[PDB]
Amino acid sequence: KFPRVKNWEVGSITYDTLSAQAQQDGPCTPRRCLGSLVFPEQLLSQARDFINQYYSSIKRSGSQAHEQRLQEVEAEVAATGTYQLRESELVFGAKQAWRNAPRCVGRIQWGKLQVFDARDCRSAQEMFTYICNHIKYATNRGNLRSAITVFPQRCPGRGDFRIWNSQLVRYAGYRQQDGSVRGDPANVEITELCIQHGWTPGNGRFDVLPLLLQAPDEPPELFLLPPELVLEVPLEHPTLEWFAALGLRWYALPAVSNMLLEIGGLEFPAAPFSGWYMSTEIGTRNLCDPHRYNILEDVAVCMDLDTRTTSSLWKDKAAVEINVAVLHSYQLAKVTIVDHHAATASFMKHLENEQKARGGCPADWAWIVPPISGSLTPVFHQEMVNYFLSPAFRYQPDPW
Amino acid sequence: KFPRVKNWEVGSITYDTLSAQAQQDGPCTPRRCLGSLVFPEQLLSQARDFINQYYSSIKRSGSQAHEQRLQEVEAEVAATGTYQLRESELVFGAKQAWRNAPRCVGRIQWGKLQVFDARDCRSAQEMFTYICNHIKYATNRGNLRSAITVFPQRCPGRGDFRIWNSQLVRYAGYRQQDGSVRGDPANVEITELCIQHGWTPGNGRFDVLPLLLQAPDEPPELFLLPPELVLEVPLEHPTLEWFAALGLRWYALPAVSNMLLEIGGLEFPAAPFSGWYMSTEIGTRNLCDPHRYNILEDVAVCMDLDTRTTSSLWKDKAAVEINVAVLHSYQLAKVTIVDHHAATASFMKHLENEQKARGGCPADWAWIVPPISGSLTPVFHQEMVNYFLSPAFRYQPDPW
Ligand code: HEM
Ligand code: HEM
Ligand SMILES: O=[N+]([O-])c1cccc2c(Br)n[nH]c12
Ligand SMILES: O=[N+]([O-])c1cccc2c(Br)n[nH]c12
Ligand SMILES: O=[N+]([O-])c1cccc2c(Br)n[nH]c12
Ligand SMILES: O=[N+]([O-])c1cccc2c(Br)n[nH]c12
Ligand SMILES: [Zn+2]
Repeated sequence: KFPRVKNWEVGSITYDTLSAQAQQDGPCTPRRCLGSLVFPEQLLSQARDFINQYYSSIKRSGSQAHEQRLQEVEAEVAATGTYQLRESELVFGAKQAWRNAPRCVGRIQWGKLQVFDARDCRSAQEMFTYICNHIKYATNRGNLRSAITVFPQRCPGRGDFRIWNSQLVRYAGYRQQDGSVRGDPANVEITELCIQHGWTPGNGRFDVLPLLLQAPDEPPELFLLPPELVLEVPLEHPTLEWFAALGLRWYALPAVSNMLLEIGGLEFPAAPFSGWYMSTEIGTRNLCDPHRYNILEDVAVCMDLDTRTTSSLWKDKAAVEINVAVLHSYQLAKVTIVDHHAATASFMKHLENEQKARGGCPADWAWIVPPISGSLTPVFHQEMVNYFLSPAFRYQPDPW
Repeated sequence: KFPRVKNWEVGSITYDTLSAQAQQDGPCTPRRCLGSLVFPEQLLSQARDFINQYYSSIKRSGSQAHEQRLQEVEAEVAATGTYQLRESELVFGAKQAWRNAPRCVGRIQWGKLQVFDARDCRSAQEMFTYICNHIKYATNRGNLRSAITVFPQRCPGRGDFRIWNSQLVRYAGYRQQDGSVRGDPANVEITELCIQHGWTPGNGRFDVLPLLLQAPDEPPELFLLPPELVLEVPLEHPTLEWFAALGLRWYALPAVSNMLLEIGGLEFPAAPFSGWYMSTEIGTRNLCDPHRYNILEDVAVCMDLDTRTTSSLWKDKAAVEINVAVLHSYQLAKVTIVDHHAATASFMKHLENEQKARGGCPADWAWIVPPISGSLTPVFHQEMVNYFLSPAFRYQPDPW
């Protein structure tokens, strides 16, 4: 049967015919739903499917060129137990992987992704070079450009390339004596691993961490990111004069570097990607999450709000302002940034496009709906279907 | 094995063993997840499980009385195709149904539920008297008390007892010539059905609709709830003087009446229930949903906010204040009301209790997390498992 997807605001109805064609299986079963949980012959089966997707995307499916490519991949697998992608295929696969990310609300821009082929990378030093170049091209002095740099794939009889850091730009997390944490509590483990590997730690709340680059069958090397590459934005509020004084700030480039890029059976343990930040991710998750900076109560007290009772909605009021500050500070600094209203509205446009294009779109409601003002966005009143498609980006265990 | 549930704020882990006893299947499959979607041999099986549950609750499982009750239910079903519930079982079952509602965030009160057995009702006029006494009891002049009135179960040889209204108290929605709607847009269908059945409509924004009660195999009859029975609250803001002048208001008693009560294979098409309001439902959903009262833009303008650009976060700001107005207003009028922070905090408590009690708890993440400031609440960072347990409340097709 075809899942009926309804929008409860407008009453519109569509059918997801793309979900049937979904390969791998998820954690859900007819018995119980786990959708809220954060976490040889086979290879050939996936590769044949990917090649088909590619030739189908250039309207040449069933061609002699299509068959030649299919037979070529099989032969490679028989003689090596693996195979290699053509540039045009990688570029296509990278874009598809993003297009398929169920939790990403910025997919309307999936086709404009710039793919940098770094499969010829020889070492960590060269890896660091690729990363720096990526950061320069992506940051572009404020006018951000979405991009991904694909490093050499996972090959039999050797270790793979890996970026130990969860993101290319992260803030240190120094575990304090009294039990607290100076800086970002989410970066504690990686911060200590940087220290043990020979990094001289600071003592600020926003210290940019070094990159722990790992090459095949080799221990990770520390690499310091030149401050001139790491563009940052000082936070301030349009009417709250004292806000600037809080010394808060955040980086311009959101770059995930710990996810695995899977294309046609092939695995690329290292392939950092980046686009641009959605305000709420900085103002609501990063700055207000309890297990993170937790600056909510501090700002509320400074705003002179009644923090004694929950009924005053001081938390809600303080959060909104922190988010307004992020948006304000980024526009003033002329760094790309999009509020949750514009992001969700565009995603609704993406659904409509994907419905015409593929007859559906894998989406994860819990992730598409922003962490604040949920029902104020169109995506809240829009039913969604979550499923795994390939090519795709996947989570992977830490290299340590 | 059993599902591993995790809280990302604290880091705690648990295993939902209760899910493994799900008496029915859901919409999700390993291929895809549909969690965000809003919508004789079998009889004996469900009935027996229910009776087993009841005897386990009063620590008399396996006793003679237990074995006799089972033979009795089996005998009645063999002779009539159905069976009669003992008063004590009805009370127990009703509580389990609320206890099993995956979408209810106020289930910590499932134990304190008043049950009105009305299985001896014979007419629409008698159905009306029951409901009025229900309202008078639940409202309790402001200090609301949870309640549920159970009407005659579904019989094989006759129609069902139904309550056409989705709630015992709702505001009329009048379609205007200019395409607009005066009143609650969500109530247009039931509003027109009352008119079609002999009721002369009003012309206000908050007209309390008449009850459309239906007796077995008979056309529905109109019934007007005496004004003195419907406790309403005028909406005003603590500092925004102009808010009160908007003439906004909302009823005190939220009583779902269009759902079916399922107990031991027995169906109760009519069994209205009620508790008290969670501010967000009124302040965010009823008043701010684009397809509802849609007061947001007007409130923002009065707030002297800049609605020309989304980044100003005028939508979020106006929403927070509207929600503050609801809370302030109910407290002023001394009508029971709970904010999303106090509610979510009590739900986490309910989880801990259910873990020790039954070893788990069915929950729908999308419904538990409030429509605003989602991540500011504890339930957001709490993973959940959704499954169907019985006794339970289920959706059913409209009587017309
Ligand atoms: C155009 C700018 C973009 C915006 C505004 C955007 C926004 C978001 C948001 C709000 C989330 C959910 C929260 C989170 O997971 O941290 C997310 C997740 C995700 N996005 Fe996008 N994104 C953008 C570009 C990209 C690009 C270029 C890719 C891939 C090539 C991508 C891949 C993903 C993936 C894989 C996730 C889930 C992994 C994770 O938890 O971090 N995004 N994005
Ligand atoms: C004590 C006060 C209560 C509060 C604060 C509360 C709050 C909520 C909220 C916020 C929802 C989600 C909104 C919605 O689905 O419309 C909900 C849903 C639900 N509640 Fe509760 N609730 C309360 C009492 C009750 C009682 C007394 C029962 C049953 C005896 C109950 C049964 C349900 C059910 C079945 C749902 C799903 C409703 C639906 O289908 O829309 N609730 N509740
Ligand atoms: O903006 N965001 O919230 C966000 C979250 C997670 C990943 C990315 C990327 Br890549 N660009 N922006 C992101
Ligand atoms: O998923 N949805 O389409 C959807 C629409 C309207 C309300 C809700 C709630 Br509450 N959870 N999910 C919803
Ligand atoms: O308080 N609420 O938001 C709410 C929503 C939906 C149903 C009920 C009942 Br029954 N009591 N309170 C409710
Ligand atoms: O923590 N959680 O259980 C959880 C469930 C569903 C979505 C999210 C997001 Br986005 N952050 N945390 C989540
Ligand atoms: Zn599911």
